[PDB]
Amino acid sequence: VPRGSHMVGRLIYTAGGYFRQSLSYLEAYNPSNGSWLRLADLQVPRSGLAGCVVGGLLYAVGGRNNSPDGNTDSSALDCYNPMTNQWSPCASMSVPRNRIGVGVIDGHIYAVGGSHGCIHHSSVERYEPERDEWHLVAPMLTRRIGVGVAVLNRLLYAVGGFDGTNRLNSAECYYPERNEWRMITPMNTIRSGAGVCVLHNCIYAAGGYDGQDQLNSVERYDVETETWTFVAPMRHHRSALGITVHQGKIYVLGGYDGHTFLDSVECYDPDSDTWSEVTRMTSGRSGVGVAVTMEPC
Ligand SMILES: CCOC(=O)/C=C/C(=O)O
Ligand SMILES: CCOC(=O)/C=C\C(=O)O
Repeated sequence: VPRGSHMVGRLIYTAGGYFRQSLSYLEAYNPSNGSWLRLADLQVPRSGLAGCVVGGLLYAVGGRNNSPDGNTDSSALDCYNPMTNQWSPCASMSVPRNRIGVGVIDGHIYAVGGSHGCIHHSSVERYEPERDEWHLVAPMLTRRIGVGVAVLNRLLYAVGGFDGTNRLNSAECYYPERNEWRMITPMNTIRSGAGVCVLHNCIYAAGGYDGQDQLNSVERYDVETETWTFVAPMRHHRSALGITVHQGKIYVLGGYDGHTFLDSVECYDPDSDTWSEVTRMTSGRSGVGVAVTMEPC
């Protein structure tokens, strides 16, 4: 469960992010010993990207390079191999997607929503690593940027976000065999840029922005009861946070609290319904991509 491949543990990788400008950092945190490693920079700076892992490879998807010399939304898919410590371009998406949400089903990467200039996407596309090919699938019922995405029981959920006019509490679910999206129970809070993940049988939505404050509240959707319930709030309000699951606990990384770009990383224990601080990143940032895979070489 803890060991992967050769004889190694798994790390929490954070890629990219934003502080003053879009960042190229790739760093990996080890919950077993508290250590941080700096790894190979992304080829192109990006905030607002998502991260995921397939076959042990780390993928960086979408985003936007906010640089003083120009701002460029990204359709880019790039893959990091922990065994070589090298980034490799993959095929690009049909469209640039900043503030994207990503989920993995059946070894396939789903890219959801996001923005391209003043365009807010409802479009969705699926990537097949064995063929290095993107194909559009059915669009969402809602245009969503800053959308959180999670996978539960081989179904993909798109949660919260912003359609261009209002921040959203709505959420919806993709059924792959019917290529069909259906709305589900909305959250009890409007959230854009929330951290969205799955733990046991629930989809969590932590933090985000409700249109006037960054949030510390956290809720989770029990798919069996189709209801949202608040759990314990985080210790920091945060928006544009990184999130992932590691050994049964939820990790939230950085974000913006309305005053500071956070370096705080918090870990949620579901058994005790408590959050603790477990480390800080090397520097404060928002809009990172986060995933978990094997230790690098
Ligand atoms: C069917 C392909 O699935 C994978 O290769 C998954 C890898 C992973 O979750 O690391
Ligand atoms: C008021 C401009 O919009 C924001 O500033 C939105 C979110 C955030 O900081 O987290």
